[PDB]
Amino acid sequence: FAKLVRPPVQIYGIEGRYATALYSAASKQNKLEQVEKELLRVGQILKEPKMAASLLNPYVKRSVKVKSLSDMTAKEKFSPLTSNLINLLAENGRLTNTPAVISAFSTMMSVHRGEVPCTV
Repeated sequence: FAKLVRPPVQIYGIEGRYATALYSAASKQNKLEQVEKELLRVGQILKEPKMAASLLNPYVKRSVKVKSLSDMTAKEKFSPLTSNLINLLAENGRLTNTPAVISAFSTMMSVHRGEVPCTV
């Protein structure tokens, strides 16, 4: 028993658009490095057992836990193109399957290089 198939998960659209709808502004600047490298942090933070008890703790609050995030946003890598996606990632509670959103960034971060007036 307990067979299960466990369908694949990594890319979809709505979740992938989150990064593309945040880095979209980042691209205009070229912070893909500060938003793609940062996004990688959110992935390791979820793998952290101790983090799971903080990134998903209903004991904190709706606007309280967001403050503690800054500590992981100003001492991890975030701050610029991730000092907004951080609150958004922990605004509704999408810090469970967020690692999938970061992956899309790697594919969306490569489409920005071609989507530019290549005259030089």
